[PDB]
This record gives sequence, structure tokens and C-alpha cells, in this order.
Amino acid sequence: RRNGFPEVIYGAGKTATQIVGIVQALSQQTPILTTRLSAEKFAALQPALPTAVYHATAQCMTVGEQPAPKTPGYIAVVTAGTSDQPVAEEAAVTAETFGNRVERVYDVGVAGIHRLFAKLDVIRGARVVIVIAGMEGALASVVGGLVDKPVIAVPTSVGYGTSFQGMTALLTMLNSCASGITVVNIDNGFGAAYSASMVNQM
Amino acid sequence: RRNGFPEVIYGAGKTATQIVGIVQALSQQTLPILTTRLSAEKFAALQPALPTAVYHATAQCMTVGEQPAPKTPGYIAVVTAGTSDQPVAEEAAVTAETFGNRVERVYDVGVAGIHRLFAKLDVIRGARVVIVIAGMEGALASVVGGLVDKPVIAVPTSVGGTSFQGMTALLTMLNSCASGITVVNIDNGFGAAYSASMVNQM
Amino acid sequence: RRNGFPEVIYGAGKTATQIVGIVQALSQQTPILTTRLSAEKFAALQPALPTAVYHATAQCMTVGEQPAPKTPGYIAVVTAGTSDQPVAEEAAVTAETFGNRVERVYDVGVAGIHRLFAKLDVIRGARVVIVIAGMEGALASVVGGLVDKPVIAVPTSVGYGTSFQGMTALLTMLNSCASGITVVNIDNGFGAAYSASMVNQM
Amino acid sequence: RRNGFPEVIYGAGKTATQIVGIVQALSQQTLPILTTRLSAEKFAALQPALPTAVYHATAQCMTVGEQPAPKTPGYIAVVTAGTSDQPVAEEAAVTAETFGNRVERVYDVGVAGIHRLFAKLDVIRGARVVIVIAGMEGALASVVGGLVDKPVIAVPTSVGGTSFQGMTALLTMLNSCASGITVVNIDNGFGAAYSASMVNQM
Amino acid sequence: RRNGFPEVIYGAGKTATQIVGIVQALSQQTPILTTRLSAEKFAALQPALPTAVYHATAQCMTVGEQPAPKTPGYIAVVTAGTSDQPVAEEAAVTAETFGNRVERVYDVGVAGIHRLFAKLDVIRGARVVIVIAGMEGALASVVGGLVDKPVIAVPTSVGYGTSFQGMTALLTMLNSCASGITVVNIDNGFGAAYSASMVNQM
Amino acid sequence: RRNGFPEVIYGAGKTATQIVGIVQALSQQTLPILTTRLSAEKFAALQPALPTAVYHATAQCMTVGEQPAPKTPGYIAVVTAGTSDQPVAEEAAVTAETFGNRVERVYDVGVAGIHRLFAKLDVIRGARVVIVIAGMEGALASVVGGLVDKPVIAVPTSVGGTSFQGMTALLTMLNSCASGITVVNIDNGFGAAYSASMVNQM
Amino acid sequence: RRNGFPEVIYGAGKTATQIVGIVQALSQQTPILTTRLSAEKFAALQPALPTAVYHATAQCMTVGEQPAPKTPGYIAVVTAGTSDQPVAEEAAVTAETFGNRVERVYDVGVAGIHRLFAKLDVIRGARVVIVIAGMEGALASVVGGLVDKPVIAVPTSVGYGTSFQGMTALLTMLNSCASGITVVNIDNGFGAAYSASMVNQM
Amino acid sequence: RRNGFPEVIYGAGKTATQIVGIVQALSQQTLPILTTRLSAEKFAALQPALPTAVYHATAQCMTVGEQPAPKTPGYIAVVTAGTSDQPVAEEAAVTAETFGNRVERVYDVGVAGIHRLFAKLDVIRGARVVIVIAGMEGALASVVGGLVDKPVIAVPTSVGGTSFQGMTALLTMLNSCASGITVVNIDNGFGAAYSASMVNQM
Ligand SMILES: Nc1ncnc2c1ncn2[C@@H]1O[C@H](COP(=O)(O)O)[C@@H](O)[C@H]1O
Ligand SMILES: Nc1ncnc2c1ncn2[C@@H]1O[C@H](COP(=O)(O)O)[C@@H](O)[C@H]1O
Ligand SMILES: Nc1ncnc2c1ncn2[C@@H]1O[C@H](COP(=O)(O)O)[C@@H](O)[C@H]1O
Ligand SMILES: Nc1ncnc2c1ncn2[C@@H]1O[C@H](COP(=O)(O)O)[C@@H](O)[C@H]1O
Ligand SMILES: [Mg+2]
Ligand SMILES: [Mg+2]
Ligand SMILES: [Mg+2]
Ligand SMILES: [Mg+2]
Ligand SMILES: [Mg+2]
Ligand SMILES: [Mg+2]
Ligand SMILES: [Mg+2]
Ligand SMILES: [Mg+2]
Repeated sequence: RRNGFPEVIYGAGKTATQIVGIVQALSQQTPILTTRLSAEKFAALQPALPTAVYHATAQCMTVGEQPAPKTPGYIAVVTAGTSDQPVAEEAAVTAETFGNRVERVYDVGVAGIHRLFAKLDVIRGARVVIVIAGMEGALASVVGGLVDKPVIAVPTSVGYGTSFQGMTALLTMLNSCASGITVVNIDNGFGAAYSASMVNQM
Repeated sequence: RRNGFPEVIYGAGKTATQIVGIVQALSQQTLPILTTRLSAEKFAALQPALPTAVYHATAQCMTVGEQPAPKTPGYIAVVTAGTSDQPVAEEAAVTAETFGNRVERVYDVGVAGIHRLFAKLDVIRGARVVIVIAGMEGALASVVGGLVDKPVIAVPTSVGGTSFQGMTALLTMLNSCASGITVVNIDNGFGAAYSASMVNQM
Repeated sequence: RRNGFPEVIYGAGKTATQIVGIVQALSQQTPILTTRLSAEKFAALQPALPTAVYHATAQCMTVGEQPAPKTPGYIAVVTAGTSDQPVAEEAAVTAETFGNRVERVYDVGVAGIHRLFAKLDVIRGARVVIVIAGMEGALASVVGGLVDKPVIAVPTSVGYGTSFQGMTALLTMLNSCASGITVVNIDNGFGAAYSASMVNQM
Repeated sequence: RRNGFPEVIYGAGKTATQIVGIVQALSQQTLPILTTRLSAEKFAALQPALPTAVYHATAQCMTVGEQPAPKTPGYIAVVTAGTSDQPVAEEAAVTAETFGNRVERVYDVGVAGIHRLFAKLDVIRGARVVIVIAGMEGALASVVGGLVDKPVIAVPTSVGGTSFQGMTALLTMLNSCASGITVVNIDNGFGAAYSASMVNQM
Repeated sequence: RRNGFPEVIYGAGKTATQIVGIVQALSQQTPILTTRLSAEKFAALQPALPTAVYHATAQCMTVGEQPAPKTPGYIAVVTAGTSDQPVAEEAAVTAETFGNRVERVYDVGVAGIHRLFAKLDVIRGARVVIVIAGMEGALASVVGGLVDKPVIAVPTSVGYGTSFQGMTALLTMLNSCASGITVVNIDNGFGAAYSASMVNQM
Repeated sequence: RRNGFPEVIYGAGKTATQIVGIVQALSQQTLPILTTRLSAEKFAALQPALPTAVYHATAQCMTVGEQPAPKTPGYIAVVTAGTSDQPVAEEAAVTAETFGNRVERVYDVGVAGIHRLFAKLDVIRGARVVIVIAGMEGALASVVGGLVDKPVIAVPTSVGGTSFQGMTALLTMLNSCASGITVVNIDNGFGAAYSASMVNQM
Repeated sequence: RRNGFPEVIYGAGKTATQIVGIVQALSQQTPILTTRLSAEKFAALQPALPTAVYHATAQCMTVGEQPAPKTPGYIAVVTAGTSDQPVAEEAAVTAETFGNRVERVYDVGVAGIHRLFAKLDVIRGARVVIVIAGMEGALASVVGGLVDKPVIAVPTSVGYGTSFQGMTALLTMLNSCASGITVVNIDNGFGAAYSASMVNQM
Repeated sequence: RRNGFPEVIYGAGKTATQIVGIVQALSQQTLPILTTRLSAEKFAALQPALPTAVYHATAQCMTVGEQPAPKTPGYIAVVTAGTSDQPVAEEAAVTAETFGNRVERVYDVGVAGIHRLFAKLDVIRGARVVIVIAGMEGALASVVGGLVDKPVIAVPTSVGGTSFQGMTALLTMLNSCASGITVVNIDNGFGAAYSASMVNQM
């Protein structure tokens, strides 16, 4: 029960009229984070749940007060390209909603690998690292070889052609777990940040 | 340089006359040497060369060198779905233990006879990290993931068989919902325990 | 001919102007159930066939009188998550239209497995069990091991990423038929309820 | 506990010295013991150990123990598309019979020479349940399913071959339309008959 | 050059403003048939090419005069279900535009196989048979075994789930070519009727 | 009954002692008997039993019985892309000839050295039907299909190899554009010639 | 840094309000080419960046002055069908923006192979050849065998059915690299022209 | 006719008694003869027949005839990801050198230990063309492609293994982003070097 975790509603298939109904049911108990919440659904709820915030790029709403970092360290969220940033903020906002400090390192993909070496120590000073990437997926391989903290890698569905909406990054990423890497499902920013938050709070 | 980890040998693509070559190249470590995926015919080839080495048959791993105490008092729980998983479970198990981790094995607890899984639930919940290894019924990872509030790393196993050579287990674990599961690639129990070991010792 | 079954029009590709034409053709003979009937098509037919009912969540229209249970027992329709409920009501409404009592057990997925043990006897007291699930598909494995009545399992296309719109549940579900489970096609709530109704009426 | 079923041995992953181990562990049942997928070399290994056991060559099943009468007077019809199916058909057949079911075999009736299938249509229609086993021409299940108003369980068989190792038969049976068909996974005649047997004895 | 064939514009990717431009270019020479012509594109061209006809269900426009049957026999176009009829009329209209008599046998799928035996001689009296079907694809197997004229089979992309938009019929159909069957690409009504017309005019 | 065709034996799944069983069951035909896919070790097993039979090594076909004249004066052209195709080309070739067809072989004319293909273009164009057999470079079927105004049946061959075991050739031929091509399934030269033979004799 | 290349913004996922922001950031330095720029996004930017040009068919905007050919030779862009022309102009416009002369040879697909032999010398007089094609993909095979300059082949996603949105051309094209051919990703006109420009400027 | 290239033998499908047949058919060239994919058992079969020939074991290539000087002073760099790549890297290497190219090998520089790759970056950058050969970690091609402003041809290697037999490496290289990469098909180091050699000598 009281395991110290917020509440997570799969806001993708649920109706705006329903999300109020689910929030207002658990509104007396416990922060309430909702993931994959369209901009058309937050507008329809804005006055019905007038405390909630909305992170546009992340498609996440939070009703309630995000805690202060309960752990002295931080989580590195590392992005290969700007197109990755929505699923990145889904991770970074759920990690912050679960009580973790988060240091963002966006747009340092391998096609300009000096950008990643520029922040290479910030990454190393995190307790966990989330690596997000599309197309090639190469970035998680690169970081996994270069840091000695747990790395959770999120493939994304960005790009085109034989990206197979994320399949090629997922395969690339799975093929480098021997370097200290685990992988979540495509676009699953929330899901990597939930295991990330657990790792970080130990 | 010195992150404490033992020396790893990928012994599937190295030769018997070439393994003894790097093992004794680092015979001044005082740190253990773990050799993964070493077929039983290749340990008989070196058994004269390294009389002291230990060989874990099911796990195809050979350890040379004095094991010191566990590094931290928590344990990694290794949960297996069926007997066909025992080998790749034992590769995770032996790697985790060589790396300094206490390991508690919880084998044959697939959801076909789920009472088995509640039998040893106290043990699973007590671990700092849970490695779930499952073949055809990769549904075990989700069942676990929704019963523990600790990190779960899932290892899909290939076992031949509308399981499409384990590809279904990999897909089933990725698409699992007990948020808190994170997936390595097929049969890679080593790398699971490598990420597990980092997670435990933090 | 007179085998005791209603009439089933694949209302997906057929036009609203046509469904009236098909209903009004067989309207003199025999209940008439139509499956995959959009809400935009029922409005266009509401006055042209003003007796029919419409189950919104199920996307099924029935013109005619649903029979009373011709069998003393009931069919358990068991759902893993709320997102599964449309295809669940397609099953539950066709099972009721074919003359079966139906006991619904919705939202008891494995990510909170206590909810399923809460209703575990209701399931067992059914003559047939329909298990519906998305993403992981785990639930059908779990129930198949726990009841000793025929279980028909419907994968659904809900979730995201490597769900492959239902493929991962279908594979998961097919891989547990040795526990007394058969599987229908993705989203095929109607089709599992048609075999279910046959089983139940013996 | 006591659901009446006989004892099942998955004899593909068990060893010859280990099979005689559980068979004689339950030699006080008075109930039959059915051992599926037992290669002809493994029955010669035990033929001394169990002189009374019967072995059904094509079906790779070994039955130890006195078969009592059929439990119910209806029969299961086992329909096979071609000769290449005889083995997995015979695994369904022998399992169904060991479990207490009268079984009527209707073999080699594929739609290439469909007059064969109308030859023995009276027999098929007379069954309480029909198990259809088909390789390349998995179209047989639909043809049957639209000629019988009784439950049909389809078993796709692998036979090597743009049949993609049976995957086409599995897909073809799932996507069948004679509503009333339900599919097990590849080559799993046992589990088909296990669901068939439940359906018959109800 | 003058091989006796009409002109065939892939009207799918081409613009309405362009199709007039392509027609009016070859309008002085030679009938002009255009395939995959949307209803939104024919309206935009109706006054610019005011002689052309439009077959709504077929999405084909013909500018010019369809010839009278230059061959005494006819082509049987055989459809399994009503959902198949668009791609059927794409075949039947291109076969008629190329000078062939066409006898249509729609909706006689295997789920009611008596309907096909009702027309079984009409099919046999054709010089070529086009078999169109979705979902299961079974129908082409059935007819191929029952007629001894060339059968060209068109899979369609109708149905749902693991139809894989036509892939399961294509596979089913390819797996019965030993009965005197060739297969075209999914939905390719025009393409089967072009080989059909050649066969018929010999 | 009597459509003129010779007797066919699928000799891949029949046994050597069982082949001589049906061959001499119909030794009163006066019509030829064609046995396809007969391995060279299985013809040596019967060579005593049938001293008169002919065996075409590359094609794995054995013909017993007096070949009468060709039934019609046109010929079938069998075009092969490379040497690796010679076997399945020769199965089409020998079947077509046993069935009563004049056959002109045009081998090794792949588009890598396309001048070879224009070398024997007069011959190809002169055929009533063209069977194109191609492995990796299945592009040959389209090239032919757009140079002949006669029916083209394409046979994809498996040859191991990012050709995905011939699946690419099958997909490439289906998606060919020289409208006038029709595809059989992988390696099935027999059935190609069976449809070819019907087309030629009409 | 100053390697002589323009600037390339993946204008697909980026917002119109952002592309101005990215252009106007690098507007002081260095031509600026933007690829996959919708017609709805260029209108919204037309007054904010009023120097840029827009190639409608190519979906490319260029802000800045395209250089004159810095190399005396030219690049042949060769198209199989008119449907290929968008991705062709994406290549031809990026090759021209990077300083290359470009000779276009559109619509000479293999279904009318005389059209390609008509321009066969123009192709040969280029220093590099880009071959673009859909459906069959055959054209790259044909040209690769016929020119002895580097050939870069772009599969496209045009056609239907088992085109698998470009997969069949990609496979066909990859299967002819032994003739002096490399392949880029589906629809990647820009990407083949970037390697093409490098080759040409040596 | 005379493009300068040496004579190539595809020695995987040619026989040992047939190889010596064309090698000595062109023994009046004064130009070298390169024989690719020649197993070590097939070179021992000819070693008497051609005493002067050289055989490169790892690369399965045999070269007969006097190598003249390099044709142009630039070199091709052949970069390999791991040891498992050495064979197909060496086929590219030896072909490039036989064709007249200076070749600099840069092996074992995968991104797991990326410092290795910066070790020999000066050499890589100095090449006119870079052939990148990579198995599981096909991410190497992108890393290179974004560090060199010269043409990169990538060769995916099959190595068994959630790498799906190299298919992931092929997909990963296609979907790479360091624009400047171009991909051959699986294991085809020869054809890579054939395109590489053309690119270098221009
Ligand atoms: N964005 C997300 N991705 C994956 N799983 C999620 C996401 N949001 C919530 N979940 C999980 O999905 C389940 C919700 O199931 P449902 O009852 O269908 O809402 C819970 O286990 C949530 O933690
Ligand atoms: N929702 C459904 N899913 C699958 N099959 C269905 C569905 N509704 C009807 N059918 C079956 O599809 C066939 C109707 O074919 P058609 O002539 O195309 O309407 C019949 O066998 C129906 O029982
Ligand atoms: N519906 C269709 N399906 C397949 N191929 C077609 C179709 N309509 C026309 N074609 C062929 O596609 C080619 C037209 O190429 P394009 O120049 O792109 O129009 C010709 O070979 C036509 O015969
Ligand atoms: N049309 C395109 N196709 C593929 N890659 C592209 C395209 N346009 C730009 N790129 C590359 O994609 C990268 C841009 O990454 P991003 O930061 O997400 O814009 C650079 O390497 C560009 O050269
Ligand atoms: Mg970027
Ligand atoms: Mg690491
Ligand atoms: Mg739920
Ligand atoms: Mg059960
Ligand atoms: Mg119908
Ligand atoms: Mg036929
Ligand atoms: Mg064209
Ligand atoms: Mg070339």
C-alpha cells in the first residue's frame, strides 16, 4: 500500500470525463501523475481539476505537489536528438514527480559525438542514467561503455523508413546490455523512469 | 580504472589455448576471473592447465581465483520460470555471486502452478534486486513486477516452440505492465546480473 | 438452418444504408446482432430501424429480443484492464444475445493480482471463461493454471510500442494452451463468445 | 485436487532415467499415466523398466496403466488435412482417449480433394467436438467450421515450404471465418485435446 | 506497340489535374482505363473529361468505348464475401475493358460452402477463373481443387487483427498452387485481370 | 475424371518402398507417370524395381512410361536467372514436358549481364507462356514481364544470403510491375508448369 | 568545422516557429537546406524568412544562394516511375544545393526498358548515379550491371500491398551490390545525395 | 570492355574442378584473378593445380597472378567493430587490395571501448573511403560516419544472438544518422570494396 509511490493513470485510452472521475476518486488519498495526456484532454479538464499542472512537451499532468528530492543524488536523462525530447520529458517529469533530482543532457547524439564528451562527467556523476534515442539507437551503446552506473535505455519511434517506428533502436539497444544496460519498451519514458527512481532511491 | 569488478572472459568466441593466455596474463590480480559460456568440452581442455579453477556445469562459467566475502549484505534474487531456464538463470546467478553479491535462487515458479510463486514470495520481496528468467511463459516477469517494489531485470530465454526462439518472451517482457521491469536481451543472464550487481551495491 | 443461432452481420465494411437493407431482408425471419457498428452508423440507422438497441462501449446493435438464459449456468468474461472493455462487451453482448447468462469480472490484471484472487471463485463457477487482455497477455496464463473449465483467451490491441497492435498478447496467450486454453484472433470478442456459447449450452 | 484427469508427463525435456522416476512415483494411482513427445529411442530405453506400458509410435506417447471405460458417451472427432499431419493428429487423438474420451479419426480430407471431406461429414457432424489439424492447407479448419455447429479447436502444424514453419497455418486459422473455431498453438495437439476433453465431458 | 491492349494509368499517386493531362495526351491515339481513381478525383475531372464513365464500387474510370467480347468464352470472377467486391470490380471492369466477357459469382465464401457448389458449374464453364478472398483465403484452395481451368487468386486486405492487411490470404493462397493456381499481389484486381485477359484470348 | 493430365507423385514425403506401390498400381494407364522431388538416393533404391524409368538428376523427377507426342505445337519458355536456379527451373521444365508441352529452355540470363537476355529474346517472345525462375535477382521477372505480351508465371527460388531464404524473391515478384506476371510460391516449379501447361493447351 | 558542407535541419518533427529560430540562429554564419518541409510549414514561414525558396515537389526549402558547380562533371539521378519523383527531387535539390551539377533521368522504369536504353549513355557520363525506384526495385539491378561508375540506390515507399512501404525495393536493391551498388534507407533521397556529392567532388 | 578491373570468381557455388577451369581459361590476362568465398578445403584441392596462387585464410579468397603496383596513392580504410568481423572485413580488405587499392586496416575498435576508436582516428580520417564492418554493435558505422567527411560504406555482418542473424546490423546501418554512410547487404564485404575501389580511383 504505502510504498512511497505516486499514482499512475494510463491516460491514453481513458476519457477526459473519466480522468477527472479517477483523480477525484483518489483525490482524498495521497501526487497524482497522468501519462500520455493529450493537449485536447487537458483543456477539457483544466477547470474541472483546476490545481493540476500540464507539461506540454511531456504530455503529463500532475495534480498535487511534486516532492523535494528525497535523495541527495540525481538522475541523468540523456537525449540523442531534439526529436527525442517528448519521451525524454515524460521520463524527466515522472522522475521528478517521484522525488528525484534530474539533470537533463539533451541533444548530444553520436552524429556530433563531441557534444556528448562535453557533458560526459555530468552523466558519470548521476546515480542512474537514462539514455533516450531514435533512428540508429547508437547512443546507449556509447554511454554504456563510458559510465559505470546503471544505464536504462529507451528507444523512441522517431525518424522514418526502416526505423519501423522504434524497432531498430530497440534492437540496437538490446544488443549492448553486456556493458551494464537494460532496456525498456519503445517510447516508454515513464517506464524507464520508474525503475530509475527505484535505483536512485537506494 | 578501478571500479572493483572482476575480470570477464567472453569464452564463446575465444579458444581453449587462447583462454589460458589471458587468464594467466592477469594471474597477478588477487581479484577473481569469471569466464562465461564455456562449453563442457572446453573446460576439460584446460582442467590440466588450471587445476584450481571451478566450473559451474549448468551455467557454462569457470571461475579462477579466491572469492572474497560479499561486498554488500543485501542479496539478488534469481527467479526462474521453468527447468529449461536453469542454465541462463545459472549464468546470471554465478556472475552475480562472482561480482560480490549474495544470491538467493528461487527456481521453477512459473504461473502454471502459481502457488509455487507465492510459496517463496517473502524471499523474492526481501531481495534488493530481482532477476526474472523465463522462456515460453515470459508472463512471469509481469506477475513478479507487480508483486515487488524493487527493481526487476527480465531475461527472455530461447527455448525453440511457437515461442519464435525466445522472441516472444523478449516482446512479452518489454510489453509488461507491472511498471518496474527492465529487460535485457535474449539469454544474456550475464549482463542482467552485471546491471543487477551495480544496482545492489549502491 | 434452424440451429438455434442468431444472425451476425460483419457491420464493419458495410454501409449504414446497407445494414438496414440486410436487417429488413431477414427481419421477417427469426434476434439480429451486428458487430463492429460505429456510433456514426447507428445514428444514421436509429430511425430507419427504430427497435434496435445499441451498446455504446461494445459497438453492437441488436434488433430483436435477447432471449432469457436457456442454460442454468453462466459464462465468466474476465478483463485484465479497463482499456480491454470494448472488446469485452462485444463478447459479453454476443454471449447474452445468444442466450447465455454472463458474469463480468473486469479490471483484474496481473499488475494487481490480488484483485483476481478476490473474484477467483466466481470465475471457477462459470462453465466457460473468456479471458481478455492486452499488452503482456499474462492474465490468460494465470487463469488457465487456476481454473479447470475451458478458457478462451482474446488478445486485444491496446497499449503501444512493441505491442504490435495485439501481437504480443496473442503470442503470450498461444504459449499456454497446455493449461486448457484456446485462443481466438486479436480483438475477436465476438468470435470467442460464439465458441463460448456453444460450450456453455451443452 | 481431484478433477479426474490422468497424470501427464512432458517427455520432451525429461530424461529416460528421470521418466521412470516420476512414473513409478505415482504407480499407486489406479489412474492412467500419459507421456507425450517420447521419441522412439527413449521408449526402447525404458521398455525393460516398464514392460506393461503401451507406446503409440506416430504420436510419441506412452501410456502406463489400465484404461477404464470412456467417461461420457459422446466422441471427439479428430480431422486431419494430410498425411504429414498424422503425428500431431495422433498426439491429440491418444491424449483425448487416455483422458476418457471416445475418439473418431477422420484423416486425409484436405480441400484439394474435398469430396473426401463430404464422405465422412456425417461422422464429423456427429461429434461433440472437432479437432482440426492441418499443415500447409490450414484452410481446412474454416471449411469444417462452417459445416459443423459444434466447437472446433484448430491445431496448426509445422511442415517446413513457404508455410514459414507452420506460422501461416496458425495465422490462417486465427483469421478463419466459420465463427466457431478456436486455435491452439503450433503442433500442440495435446493441449487441443486437453481443451477438447473438458468440452466433451460437460 | 499495337499489341491490342488498352492504356493503364496508376491513378493512385497522380493528381486529378494530371490525369486529364495524361488522358488528353493519349486521347488522339487508341480505350483508356484508370485504376485506383478516388471518388474525390473523378468529380474534379467529370467536366474536364466529360465522356469518361466511373464505376463507383470499382474505383475505375474508362474514357472510350469498351469493346465487345472478342472471345466467345467468359472469365469467372469469384468472390468469397461482399467486402471483397471493390477489388472484384477492379478486376471485372478491367477484364471487360480489355474485351472479355465476365460472369460474376460474388459472395460464395467457404463459411457457407453450399453457395459455391450452387454456382460450381458456371465457374467450370469459364476459360479462366479469378478467385478473390480475404481473411482466411480458403476459397482459392477450394476452387483450385474443383476446376481444371487456370485459376488466378487475388488476396484482399479486408478483415482485421492478424489479417496483416492481406498477408494471411496471400500466404494461404500461395500454399495451394500445386492445384493449378497462381497468385497476384494483395488487392491487385487489375493485375490478375490482365493476366486473365491474356489467358482468355488464346 | 479424364482431363488428360499424367499421374503425379509427390515423392518428397513418400517412401521408396511406397512409391513403387502406387506407380505399379497405375501401370495400366498407357499415360506417363511423373514423380517430383525424388532424391538421387531414392532413385537408386528403385532403379532395380523400375528398369525403364527415366530420372532427371538436376530436377529430382522420375518419369515412368512412354511419352507420346506434344499435345499442342506451341512451346513453354523456361527462363532462369542464374545457375543456382537450374534445379527448380528443371522441375518446371520436366513437368511441362511430361504434361505434353514443347519446352524451350533459356537459362542464365540475369539482369547483371542483361545482354544475355536480349540474346534469346526472340525465343522468349515466341513462347505461348513464360516461366521465369529467379533467386536473389528476382528483378528478372519484371524485366521479362515488360518485354513479352504473353502470360508470365514467376517462381521465386530460395538460395539462402540476405534473400531471407527466397522470401525477398517472392515479395519482389508479387510487387513486380510489368503487369502480366503471376506468381507461384517458393521453389514450386512443378505447380508453375502445371498452370503453364493448362495455359499453353487452350 | 569548415568542411565545405551546407546545413541540414531534419525539418520533419520541428515546428515552423522553430525552423525560423534554427535558421535565424545560423543565419549569420555560412546555404541552409531544410528537408521534409511540409507545404503547410513553408507558408507559415514564408514572411518570417522571406529569402528562402521552396521546391514543392521536393519538400525542400533553401535559404541562401545555391553554389555554382564546383566540379566539372555531373550526378545522374535516375527514376523508375513518376511516383518516385518527390524523393528524386529531394536528392536532386540537395545535390544541387551542395554544389553538384545534376542531370535528371526520370520515368525510365523496367516496365518499358527501352526508355532506359534511350538515356543509357547520359547515365554513363555521370560520375555517380543515383537510382530511385519503388515496387519491384528492379531498376537499380539493371543499371548497376550496365554502368561502371558508383551507383547509389534509394528504395521508395510507393505502390501498395506487399510493398511493405518500401521494404521490397530495399531488399531487391541490397541483393545486387556485387555489381557496384550501395543502398541507403527507404525514401532517403537526401542521404544518398550526400554521399553522392562526396563521391562526385573527388 | 576494358575498365581495368581484375577477374572475379564467385567461388562459393563453383566446384574445385570447375574453378581451375576458368582460372586457366584466362591465364593469358597479365591481370590478377580474385576468387572470393573459397573454403579452406577447396584451396587444398587446387593447391597442386595452381602452385603459385596465394590464399588468404580468414578472408576465403585466393589470388592468382602478379599484383602490379597500386593504381592510385590514396588508401581505403577498413574498420572493424570486433574480432568476429575479421573474416568479412578481410574479404573487403583483400578485394580492395587486389583491385589496386592501398588498404589500411583498423580492426577491433567497437564503441564498447571507444578510446580504441579515437586511437586510430587520424588514420581513418586520412582515407579516401572508409568501409565499416560491424556485427552486433552496428552502431559503429554511425559513430564513424559522424567523425569523417569521406564516404562510408557499411557492411552488416551476421553473427547469430538477438542480432537476428545480422538483420539488426543491416537495419541499424540503414537507419544511421551521420549522413555519409551507405550500406551494402549482409556479409558482402566484396561488393563493399568493389564500390569502395571505384570511389577511391576517381
Ligand atoms: N505511460 C505508461 N506506459 C506504460 N505503462 C503505464 C503508463 N502509464 C501507466 N502505466 C501502467 O499501466 C497500468 C494501468 O492499467 P490501466 O488499469 O489500464 O490504467 C499500471 O500498471 C500503470 O502503472
Ligand atoms: N466481429 C466479427 N468478427 C469476425 N467474424 C465476424 C464478425 N461478425 C461477423 N463475422 C462473421 O463474418 C462472416 C460474414 O461475412 P460477410 O458476408 O463478409 O459479412 C460470417 O461468418 C460472420 O459470422
Ligand atoms: N492498379 C494497378 N496495380 C498495379 N499496377 C498497375 C495498376 N495500374 C497500373 N499499373 C501499372 O503500373 C505502371 C504505371 O507506372 P507509372 O508510370 O508509375 O504510372 C504500368 O506498368 C501499369 O500497367
Ligand atoms: N531528410 C533527412 N533524412 C535523414 N537524415 C537527415 C535528414 N535531414 C537531416 N538529417 C540528419 O539528421 C540529423 C539531424 O538531427 P536532429 O538534431 O534531430 O535534427 C543530422 O545528422 C542531419 O544531417
Ligand atoms: Mg541532434
Ligand atoms: Mg555501464
Ligand atoms: Mg487495470
Ligand atoms: Mg484450465
Ligand atoms: Mg459472405
Ligand atoms: Mg485447378
Ligand atoms: Mg513509369
Ligand atoms: Mg556498376
